[PDB]
Amino acid sequence: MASKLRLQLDAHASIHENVRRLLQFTTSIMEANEEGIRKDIDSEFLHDFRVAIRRSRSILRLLNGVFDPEKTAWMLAGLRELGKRTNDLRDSDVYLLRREEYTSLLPPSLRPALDPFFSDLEADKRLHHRQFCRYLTGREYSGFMTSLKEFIAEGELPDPETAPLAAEPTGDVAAKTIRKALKKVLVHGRRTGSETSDAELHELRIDCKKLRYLLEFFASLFPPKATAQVLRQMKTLQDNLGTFVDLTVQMEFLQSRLETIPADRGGISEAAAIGGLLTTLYRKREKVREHFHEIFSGFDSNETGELFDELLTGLA
Amino acid sequence: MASKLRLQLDAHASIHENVRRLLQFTTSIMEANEEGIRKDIDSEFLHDFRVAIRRSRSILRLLNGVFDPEKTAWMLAGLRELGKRTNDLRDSDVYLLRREEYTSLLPPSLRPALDPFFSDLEADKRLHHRQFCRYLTGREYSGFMTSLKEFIAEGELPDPETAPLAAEPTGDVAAKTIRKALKKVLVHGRRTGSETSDAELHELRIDCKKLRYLLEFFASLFPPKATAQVLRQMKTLQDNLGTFVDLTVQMEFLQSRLETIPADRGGISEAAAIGGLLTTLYRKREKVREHFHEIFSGFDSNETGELFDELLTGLA
Amino acid sequence: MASKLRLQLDAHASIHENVRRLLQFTTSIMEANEEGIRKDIDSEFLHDFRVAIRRSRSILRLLNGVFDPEKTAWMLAGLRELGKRTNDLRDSDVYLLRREEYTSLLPPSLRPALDPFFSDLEADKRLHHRQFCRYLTGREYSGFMTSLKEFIAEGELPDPETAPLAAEPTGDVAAKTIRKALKKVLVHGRRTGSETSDAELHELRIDCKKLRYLLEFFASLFPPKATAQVLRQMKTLQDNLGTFVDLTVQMEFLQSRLETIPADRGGISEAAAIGGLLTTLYRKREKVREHFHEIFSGFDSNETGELFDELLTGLA
Amino acid sequence: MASKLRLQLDAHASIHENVRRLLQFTTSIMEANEEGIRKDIDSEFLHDFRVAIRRSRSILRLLNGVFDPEKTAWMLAGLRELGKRTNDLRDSDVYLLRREEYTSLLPPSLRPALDPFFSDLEADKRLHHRQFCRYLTGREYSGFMTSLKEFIAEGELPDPETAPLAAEPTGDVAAKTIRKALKKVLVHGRRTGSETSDAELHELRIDCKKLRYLLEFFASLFPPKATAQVLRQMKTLQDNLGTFVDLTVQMEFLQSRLETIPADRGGISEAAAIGGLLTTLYRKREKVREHFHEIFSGFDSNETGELFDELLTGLA
Repeated sequence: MASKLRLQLDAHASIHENVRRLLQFTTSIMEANEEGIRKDIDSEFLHDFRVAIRRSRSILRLLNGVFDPEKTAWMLAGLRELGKRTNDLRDSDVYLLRREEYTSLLPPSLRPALDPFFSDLEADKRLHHRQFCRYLTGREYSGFMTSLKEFIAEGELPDPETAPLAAEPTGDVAAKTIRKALKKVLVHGRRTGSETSDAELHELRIDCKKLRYLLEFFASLFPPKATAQVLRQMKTLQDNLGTFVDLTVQMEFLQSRLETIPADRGGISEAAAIGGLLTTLYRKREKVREHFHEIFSGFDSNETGELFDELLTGLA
Repeated sequence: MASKLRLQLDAHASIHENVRRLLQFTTSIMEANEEGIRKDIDSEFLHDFRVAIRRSRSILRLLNGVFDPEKTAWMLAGLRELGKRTNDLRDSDVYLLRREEYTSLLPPSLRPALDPFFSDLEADKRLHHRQFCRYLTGREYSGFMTSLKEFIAEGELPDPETAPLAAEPTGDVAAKTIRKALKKVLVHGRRTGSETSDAELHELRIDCKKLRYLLEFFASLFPPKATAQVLRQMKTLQDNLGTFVDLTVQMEFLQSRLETIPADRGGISEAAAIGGLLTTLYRKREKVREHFHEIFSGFDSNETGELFDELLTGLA
Repeated sequence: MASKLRLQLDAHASIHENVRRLLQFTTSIMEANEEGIRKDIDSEFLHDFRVAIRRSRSILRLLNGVFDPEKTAWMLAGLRELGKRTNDLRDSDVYLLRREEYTSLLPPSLRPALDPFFSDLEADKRLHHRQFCRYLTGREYSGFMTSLKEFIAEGELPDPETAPLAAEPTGDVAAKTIRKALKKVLVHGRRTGSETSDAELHELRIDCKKLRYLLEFFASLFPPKATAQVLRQMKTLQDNLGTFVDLTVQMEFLQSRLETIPADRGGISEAAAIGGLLTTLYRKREKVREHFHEIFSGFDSNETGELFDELLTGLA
Repeated sequence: MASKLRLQLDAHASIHENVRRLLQFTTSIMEANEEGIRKDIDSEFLHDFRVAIRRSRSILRLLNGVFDPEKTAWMLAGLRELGKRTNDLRDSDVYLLRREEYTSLLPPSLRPALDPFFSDLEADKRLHHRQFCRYLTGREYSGFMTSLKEFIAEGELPDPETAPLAAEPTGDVAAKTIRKALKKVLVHGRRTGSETSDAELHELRIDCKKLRYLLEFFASLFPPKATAQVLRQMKTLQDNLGTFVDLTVQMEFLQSRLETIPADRGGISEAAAIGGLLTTLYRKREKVREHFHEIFSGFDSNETGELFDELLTGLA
């Protein structure tokens, strides 16, 4: 319930006012999810907490200059540290949720060796849940969140010589940053020759995310159909890049677990099961890679250019 | 924004009161989505409209006896007719959204023959959108929705001899129907021998949906972690059955389009492209079928039984 | 050059005479391949040596009763022992030949862990080659082969009360055993319901091999087109069963290697690579299993019945 | 029985003498297969006939200069025309043999539409068999084969100024052409960047075939183990290129049939079935393409260089 909600923004208000409203929104989502994290109700609470952090940090970087550099660095560092504090707990949840999926991919002879693997994930989950709850109930977290909400409540415009973007009308900044983000997707996707490297796809996934975040933040400035059509136009490409990277992340996680499997007889069976998963995910990922070129060429169309022009029409 | 929202229910109120609150909720979602359907903002509006209808009808059947038989039949028939009125428009949206996905599956030589296919879908979409908007702005729709909201606002309990379930406490009905729905999933899944037929999987998908709908309707009666854990336990199985049936539905749609392709030279190329999609979806669906047995056996576990017992503890 | 060569048989000679000509043929192929085995020229020499053994043993069992029971048991036991003596050497050759195939299936991160695996196979190959060459140059092998060629050169018919089939005309025995072998394929394939178990497919593969061996042994008794058409009719089914079992055998080999991987850190990486291969072969094998029912139903046709009738016409 | 047979060559005889022995061999295989083609016993007879033609033409081009230019052109043109005369008949046989394979790939709903497709192939087969038998029994074929065997029986060395290679010792020509063919595989495979184009793979398949043909022609000049090891080293790469091109050829055949399917209602169903096959073969071919880079890099190794050096040692 964090990526599905939109703000009502005034296109004529300063970008400073509207980014502060964004951060009031995302910090409210953070705090609203603490109780569910603490009570370990469901994995979705930590996920929305993380989504709010990630969108906050990404917009703060895209709109660098709306706030003073010191305050910007401070918000980015505290939010980065907070997100990193959730990584181990988030990993435990995600791979536990994949247990039956992963088990079904393997031969029957290799399925039992995953049981100790998942029991160890459950033990990790309890450890990292306790650790992150002490963090959440701690003064250092309380202090950062209190300072952050106080700062974003400060409506006075910053020094324009150190925060040059702050006083700019929201519509102007939206037009300029969305055009910039679109150009970055198109240029980078066109640069993607035949090699279709891991690095290129990883970057382009982030390029598309930045574009999406901007569209969702500024949605209320545009006719709703126009925003919705641009988001739809991006979806197949984003799904291809997202699955490619997600499979990469899963393979990186499983590879790191191989490095710390016990070097003994029970480890051998677990290693074979983990190798089976790595290999199957690898094969899946190469099929996804095979489709990237067509899907991007279909995105890089005249209709796509026209839809962004129709979106941004009448802005400067 | 219809499948993600939960009601606050009183476990001690009559089931009649709480099912009326369900229907006030689902009808409100219906009406809230009319404007977006009419303005053709995005496909999600019709989807949530349909989800609200489908969950309303399914709960009304699961809880047959909360309302008088004539009123029950009337609500089911009007909601069925309303849903069926959305089918053609919904199909146009869904297969248009699949355009780049479908195009990427085919050899380059067959991709161009899909362009007239999708232009014809777009023409269908405009036709069915105009037709469904005249329906939405019509007196017959207005009249049904007005009568339905008036009926669900009538708080007097019905004749217990013709609506025997109405006066029952909500907690009792929840316990009995969730246990019944769970038993139906387990029995039917165990009956699924090696043949793993289309009919068996289609039925079991509906069995799982009924169970899920009941859990989501009655969620607020239980500790949140307990509800969330039961829903998570079901997810991999539901995803397997859901993909199996969804691929079936897509194949049935593409098969019906083959029957009406023009019997001429341009039709030949389109038919080859449609055959390529049918065949590829078929191959995907058989791999999904291959995983059903393992995924169900993993669902049909002692932990699953224990979680439902913990969910329903203290109820009768 | 053992499975591709046919004998010229006289349909009116006794089956005893013609099975002795078969065994003179297969033993000649055995001896002709010794030099290439000894000089380790290529893997094909041991393969043809094994093919000749396997076809000899299988026909001896199918035509039980052409020879006295003691001589039959003696030939079967000596040929079985000889074949088993080639298994380790044959395995080394086969999996060494699969090295690049296997390496290409794995993620880059798992490919290096196969290098010690294949170096150990090469060491095994040299060991088992030396062992089997001492065997080949030994008196015990020389003695068995000398006794076997002397026995098959003995043209006197055996005691008909202990070898009741020996004096039967070749055409009669061909007709009866080919019809019996065909019925066994059809019955067993029809018994294969939806479970399509490993045991059923393993058996049916052998049923088809026995039928093929009989057709190839008795080929010269029939019009060449008729034999060739029956063999072609069987091919797709035999290829499906053959790949199914071959993948099973490869998985069994890789599973046995997992059991003896060192329980230490270098073993962990090798185990992951072996698990990746096992899993990928497993997935391939389930797709092959998925096609069995259609392929068998296509073999179990009226045309197939008619072709065998045309093959055997005029015989009793 | 044409690609499996080797000549005994004298390394010190002129290349002219030994290429004439090659052509006596390949023409003998051609004539030996006429009867089986005429009686339509099995598809293998036309296949070996074609293999003999293809290897004859390829060696004649690789060793251009062993014969006078006019005689070389004459042999190449007559052999090319003869091979082309077999193409339609060969296609009928090959796709008829694929009937059950192709049928098993398709959804049940599309399988019946292939029956008229294969009945039409059978009708084509009978047509092209009758046509090619009139050709085989004709004076024009008889005359060419008589002239060809007379020419290859002419042992006098040709004019060295117009056939400069003829008098060269066989060992020298073998060393030079095998080294040249190997370099051409390695250079072209290394030039294959990430694009891995259809053209590049098609060419490299032919590069590998030329190398293989030379090794098999000159096999008896080298220690048998050395030849066998070089052929084994090439096998996985040749299998990858061979499957890639074979799938391409099958797709080209099915694409050409789409162009001539009747533009009417029965054609629509057949087109969908053909499109399903095209698409499935396409997907298979892209997976094969995905493995090319690894398989080639494994072939392009130090061991491969060393094995060719050991093969050619002591030659100039």
